Amino acid sequence: NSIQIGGLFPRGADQEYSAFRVGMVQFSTSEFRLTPHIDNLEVANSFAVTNAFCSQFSRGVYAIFGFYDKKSVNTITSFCGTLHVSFITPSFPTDGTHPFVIQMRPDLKGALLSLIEYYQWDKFAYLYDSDRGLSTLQAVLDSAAEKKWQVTAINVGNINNDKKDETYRSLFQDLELKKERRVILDCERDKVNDIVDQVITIGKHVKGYHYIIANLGFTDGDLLKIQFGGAEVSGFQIVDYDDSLVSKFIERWSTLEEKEYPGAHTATIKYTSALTYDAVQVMTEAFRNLRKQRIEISRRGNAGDCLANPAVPWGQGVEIERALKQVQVEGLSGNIKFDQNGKRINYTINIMELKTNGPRKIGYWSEVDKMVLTEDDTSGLEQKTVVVTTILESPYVMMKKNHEMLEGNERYEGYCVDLAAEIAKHCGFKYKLTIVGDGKYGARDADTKIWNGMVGELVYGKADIAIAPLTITLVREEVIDFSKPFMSLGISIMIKKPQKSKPGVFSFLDPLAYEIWMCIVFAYIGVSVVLFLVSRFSPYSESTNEFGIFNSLWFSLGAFMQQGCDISPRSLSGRIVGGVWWFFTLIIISSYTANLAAFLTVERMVSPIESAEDLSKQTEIAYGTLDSGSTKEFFRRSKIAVFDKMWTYMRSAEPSVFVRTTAEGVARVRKSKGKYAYLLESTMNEYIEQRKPCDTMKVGGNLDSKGYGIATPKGSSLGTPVNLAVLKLSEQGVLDKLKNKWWYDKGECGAKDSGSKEKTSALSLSNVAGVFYILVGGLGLAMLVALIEFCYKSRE
Amino acid sequence: NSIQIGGLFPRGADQEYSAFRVGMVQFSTSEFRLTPHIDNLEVANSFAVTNAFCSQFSRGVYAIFGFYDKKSVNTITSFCGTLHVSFITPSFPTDGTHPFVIQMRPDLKGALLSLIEYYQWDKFAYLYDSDRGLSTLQAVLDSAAEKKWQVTAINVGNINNDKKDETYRSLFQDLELKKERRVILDCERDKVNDIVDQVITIGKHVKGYHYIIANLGFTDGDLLKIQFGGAEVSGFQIVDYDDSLVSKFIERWSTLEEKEYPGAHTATIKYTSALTYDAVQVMTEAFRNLRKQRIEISRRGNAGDCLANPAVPWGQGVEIERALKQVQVEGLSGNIKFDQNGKRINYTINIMELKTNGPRKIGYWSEVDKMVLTEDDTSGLEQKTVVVTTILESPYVMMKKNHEMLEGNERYEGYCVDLAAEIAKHCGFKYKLTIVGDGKYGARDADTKIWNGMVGELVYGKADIAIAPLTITLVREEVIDFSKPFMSLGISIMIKKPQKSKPGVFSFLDPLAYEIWMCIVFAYIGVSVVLFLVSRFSPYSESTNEFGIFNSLWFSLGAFMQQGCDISPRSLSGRIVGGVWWFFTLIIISSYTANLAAFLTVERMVSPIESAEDLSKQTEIAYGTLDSGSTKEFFRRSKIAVFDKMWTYMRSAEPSVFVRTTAEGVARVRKSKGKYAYLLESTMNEYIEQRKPCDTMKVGGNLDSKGYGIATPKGSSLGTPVNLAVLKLSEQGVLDKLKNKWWYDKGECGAKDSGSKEKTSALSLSNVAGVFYILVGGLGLAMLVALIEFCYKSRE
Ligand SMILES: CC1=NN=C(c2ccc(N)cc2)c2cc3c(cc2C1)OCO3
Ligand SMILES: CC1=NN=C(c2ccc(N)cc2)c2cc3c(cc2C1)OCO3
Ligand SMILES: CC1=NN=C(c2ccc(N)cc2)c2cc3c(cc2C1)OCO3
Ligand SMILES: CC1=NN=C(c2ccc(N)cc2)c2cc3c(cc2C1)OCO3
Repeated sequence: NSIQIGGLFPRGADQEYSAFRVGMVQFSTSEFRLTPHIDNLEVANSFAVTNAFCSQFSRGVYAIFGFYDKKSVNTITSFCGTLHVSFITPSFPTDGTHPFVIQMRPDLKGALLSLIEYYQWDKFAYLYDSDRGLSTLQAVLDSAAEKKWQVTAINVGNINNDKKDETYRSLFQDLELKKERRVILDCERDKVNDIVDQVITIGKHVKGYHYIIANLGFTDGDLLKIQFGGAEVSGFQIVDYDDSLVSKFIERWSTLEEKEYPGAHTATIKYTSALTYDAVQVMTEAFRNLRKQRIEISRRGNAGDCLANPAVPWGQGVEIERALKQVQVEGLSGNIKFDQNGKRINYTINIMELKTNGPRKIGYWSEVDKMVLTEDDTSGLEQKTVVVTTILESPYVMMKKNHEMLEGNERYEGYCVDLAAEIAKHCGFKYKLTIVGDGKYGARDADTKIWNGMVGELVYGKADIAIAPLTITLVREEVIDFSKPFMSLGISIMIKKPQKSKPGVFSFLDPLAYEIWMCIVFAYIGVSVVLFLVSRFSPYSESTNEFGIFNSLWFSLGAFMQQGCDISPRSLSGRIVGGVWWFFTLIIISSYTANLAAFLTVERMVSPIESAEDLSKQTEIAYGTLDSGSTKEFFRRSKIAVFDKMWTYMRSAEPSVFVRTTAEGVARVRKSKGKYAYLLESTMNEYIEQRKPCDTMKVGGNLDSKGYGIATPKGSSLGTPVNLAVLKLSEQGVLDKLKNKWWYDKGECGAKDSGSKEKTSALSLSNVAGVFYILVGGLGLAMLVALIEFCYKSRE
Repeated sequence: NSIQIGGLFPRGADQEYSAFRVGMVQFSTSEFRLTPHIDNLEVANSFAVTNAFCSQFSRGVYAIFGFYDKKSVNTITSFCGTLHVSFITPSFPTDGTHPFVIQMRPDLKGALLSLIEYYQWDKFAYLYDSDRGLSTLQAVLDSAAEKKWQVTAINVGNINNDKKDETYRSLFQDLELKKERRVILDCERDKVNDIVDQVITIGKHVKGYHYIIANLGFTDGDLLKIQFGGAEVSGFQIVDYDDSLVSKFIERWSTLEEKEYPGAHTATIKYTSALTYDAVQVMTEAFRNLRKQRIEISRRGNAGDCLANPAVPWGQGVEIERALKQVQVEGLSGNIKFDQNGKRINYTINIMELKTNGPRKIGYWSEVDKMVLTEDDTSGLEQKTVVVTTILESPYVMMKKNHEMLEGNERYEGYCVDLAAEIAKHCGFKYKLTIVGDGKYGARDADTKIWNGMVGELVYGKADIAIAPLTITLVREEVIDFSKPFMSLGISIMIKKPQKSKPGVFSFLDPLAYEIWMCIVFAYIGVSVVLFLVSRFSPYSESTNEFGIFNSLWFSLGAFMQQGCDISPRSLSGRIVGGVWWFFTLIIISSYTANLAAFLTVERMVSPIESAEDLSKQTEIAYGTLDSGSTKEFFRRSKIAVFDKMWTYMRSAEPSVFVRTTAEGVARVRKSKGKYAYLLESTMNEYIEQRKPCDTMKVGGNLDSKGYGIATPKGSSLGTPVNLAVLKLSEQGVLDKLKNKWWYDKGECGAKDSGSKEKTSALSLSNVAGVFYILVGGLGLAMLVALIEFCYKSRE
């Protein structure tokens, strides 16, 4: 016996009925075929829906296919659950777990929330039409409360379409007042078409806008209107046309007679009619399985008009409902399986984007995994992070303290790190920072043609790029491509900061200079001799004055040292000598004390090297450079006279003046107590000078001029994008901001600012220790002279 | 009598033919009738045009109305010139002078260039169609060469009906390679519609784009679809529907049956049909005038064919041509006149813009006056200006060096003035800098209620806004209102910078302080007395030493002066006295010379006063404020103890310490040479302190916290917008930039650090002049003592 089924189609659903008849033709079999009796109803009218439902129920219908609306979901559910009559529908799923309702439409709320999370949306509008229920609006509000979103929900279904359908222009100005560029269209195809028309009219389909079409019919709309505006349009598709079943259906679908099959003869199919076809498949499979299980469900050709008291449900409905539940098939809408409540499970919803060349899939969504990308256009060349070989040193690449759990790009900070970050941001590639295995910047080995590991790994591609403190030079640039310099500097000489001068034993002579002391002694002898000669050549008895040669010497000594003698000249010429010597000693003593006072104030005495010219002349202070660095190669090939002199020294030095690392050079400078100097680039020298301790400074006038560049292996396609990005950074001045941050904002060396002033201390015994030694020596000498006299008269 | 005329109507010119028939009905008359013979043909085919022309000539057509194209203009012009047959056309005007061609379409090149130069365009794209001639393109290129425009001319018409594709997108992305937001559409209605459709499709109709529809049919096309995009759309209109005659025509045209007259039953008509109607008017007026002149217009029998050898013309053609030329009427397209070449003159082109509410006229263009604005709906809205009141103050409102010829606001400067006048620009007029009439910030007269110049002018409405160094205070808030203060300030005290202290007569005593000198004298007497006591009470027999009281005094004086004595104590107690006095004198002399050295090296300034209390405590210093400025009100209002003391002084002070102007106060400070002090706002104190000469300084902290604001009469509508503008400027931080530019960046008197001392220079006689006076006085005293002794023994 033929299975009598019922059809409840909405008015104007021509395509749905055409797909229904197509499914009836396709799934008809030799043993039997379903015989539907259909009525066309205004599904929004519950009274008409009930009339049709009871007309079919009294007709002997075993299962009712059809549609419902927000105004008729409840009556359909209640009648089906009370009379135990199964309802297979492609309309929107019921909010609750309603029995005897087979729901062919998958749940969209989870897919919509996952897609919103994928784009990392927090602020967005949610334009909804209430014709399919507010379940998705409730879901987005609940998930906004949970996830801290800001959702502006606007109801567009209240527009009085009976008269006009134009209030959207005033609607979108509210979004303009809220600066909402991200909008969700929870509407069916007609309403989303109207929204898109008004969006285009007011010019909001342009770059910067993003629309999500919150329905399973992304391609069923007129997407071509908004395709070229530049705004992102994305949505969900249940009918993935790139499949065997859908393609086989559509090749016949496009060739059906349009008058016989209204809505057919098109390259695309509305998802509602696709679900209608899949529902026909499901229910015919269910009935064939029921017969295959030898289950009989026949009943008499009359019913209780839905209004018998009490209700009289047949018993075999549970069997039919279970058969419908356990049906699992493959169809146009993907895998089809229902849980015990009729909700579809194991389904897949495709996520698509509307690009300039058309709408195409970007991934899919499933009940077991959320928002899985399609993995199309697979990687293999540019998804791998590039290997950046750099070197470790304080101003550019540092080891961060909490290295026990930090990762490759988080373990390191500095100028190189953030410059690489900015260059990658402009070029659009991902990266990892690695240290150079050789631990040195590398240079060619002379006469042996041996290269360090950097050249081999660059050739092999293991060293993808070298964003590192590497200097521009001709020898390297013919072997590896170099970008435009981001910093200009040169080689500088770095010496230990001199300490305060330590007084010597004979430092009491310091204020007045050696030649002045020589001439003071000579003037003393001359004054004494002239005084004696004046006083004693016949002045007309002899010895009328005490001024013999020895007494003249004693008087001259007393006058210099400002100790009044026991005798004074009484002649004119002798008094002339005395007065001029007195003037001399007054000026000299005043000069000594005034000079000493000047020196005891005002610090900062002497400096070892001034312009690296004296460095090349003097031989006590040994000086060297980094080994295998650019500076050493600079000194080899420099034909400048002073630079050639410096190279001829540095090559022939008996001890090793070179060091492997910059830290080793700084440690050698600090350890070698001022008699070593290290030639290193200006920037690192400034950084070390500003760091603590401040025991080293920069001297010399920036010997040469060189620039830092990002190294690239020869012929690499990455050479020009990094070159243009570095030029962009140089012209925009962000490099200057990084320079300020990493050098000028960390001037921790307060001694350079010279903001503090010391207090003069008491003179130490060391400052005048020499006069004590001269005093004791003279006392001993006097005793010795006295004893001699007594003995004589007693007988990069 | 009837006159036969010809018709050259393109196939598809249905509205043109309908307007022709309507004009023939309307301008019909009983005295004579026009008999049209009409051929419909492809005007782009010269063969068809010429064969129709010859067919119409063969039947003695008096004058030929019709249209032509770029491919057929020359045929018409040549045949009309050779056969002396007049041609009346609404088509594009001929590129040069041509007889027997009456042209109804006004020239657009001048209007287009005027509209371009009104928007101050200098870089725009020019999209042109070839079907209407390249004369406009040539004029644009010539004017661009003359005026240095950048014109990107693109031949949109090159993609003809055979090359029919949606390739405009490639064109518009080509324009995006140059950032060309300004586009001119030199195309007819159809091509303009296609361009606008593609513009809307790819989102080029958004705000920031501006289009000039370069044709006389701005409003006859479909402008509605681009109306709401936000992009500016402007054009030209020859038919003004607000005119009486045009309205009378359209109120009958719109009601006429469209089935009988194609293109009728519309609220608007294409301008070409309007020119067809006016051409019928002109032709019938010309023939009426010919009849009124009784010209023998009867034709000489058979006209013959075109290809006559020689092509002898008929003589009536020149009379007919002149009659057509000298017709002057008013019709749908405004006033109608023709020059000797047939080009229309005295015409008016309406300039229109596409607003959100529809296209509207913004002006009109004529041969005599070019691009005159209509001022309708713009000349709306006491004073038509904003008379900003300022006060001449150096940091805020200076007088320009070129005051003898500068005019307007350029005579002064102001940033906040023009930011506040942005609101006036929104109102629709510029700002005018004006100096306050009484030159004072203004204050209420106490107990008399007499109103100051500001008191009246900012409440009578004579000044609708005031920008000045006018300070916020409570007394003014009850009568006027202020915006948020835009800078901070405080009342501060300004005094003359002290000069270097010149030495006094007795400045040689300065290093050691008065108490030390007193105690030195007392210690001298004590030491001398004790020495005499220990050396002269009975040693056992007295007179064994020379140390009497006078000799003891002499020895102690010599020991202090470090001048050798003649006697020495020669006893234990006496030598104890001597040694302790020697130690005293060593320390004292060293201290004197060391402190003198310290003073002569470092110069300190120490201002006479340091705080507000110093002014209150010091009575000699005369200090005052500006009269009528907010500072004087602050001193009355203040109940603070120190400020109440200051006011109780200044109120009952010596001859008036107040001044009228800031310049007067500064001149008083500089003139008083130290003993005057001026209390005024700090900002002017830093300004004047940084200016030359720097003989003034700011001393002490700010007496209070105050601020300037924008003044406004009570309840005026400008208050809220200027308050919002000030708050926005404060948030934008431009006020800080202005502060830096006007105060910090000037500098010119920057203070030096603790170093950079000037050279010491020699010690002047004044520094030691008093010691000379004491020496000479002592010498005179010694002479006096000696003479006395000789005389005695001689007998805002
Ligand atoms: C480290 C120094 N400190 N002491 C003395 C010095 C000399 C004398 C006395 N009484 C105390 C201290 C000195 C003086 C100078 C000078 C260098 C020195 C060396 O150059 C210019 O005069
Ligand atoms: C460049 C000179 N430097 N030395 C002396 C000078 C004077 C005396 C002695 N014993 C040594 C040196 C000098 C001193 C001055 C002066 C200018 C000079 C000239 O103005 C203020 O005192
Ligand atoms: C303008 C000054 N200039 N001369 C002397 C002064 C004293 C003695 C000699 N020989 C030269 C100059 C002075 C010294 C001072 C002092 C103020 C002055 C006044 O305060 C601390 O010691
Ligand atoms: C605050 C003091 N100020 N005065 C003396 C001092 C010493 C002697 C005389 N006659 C006057 C004043 C002083 C001198 C110093 C010193 C610390 C002081 C302490 O360290 C370097 O020499």
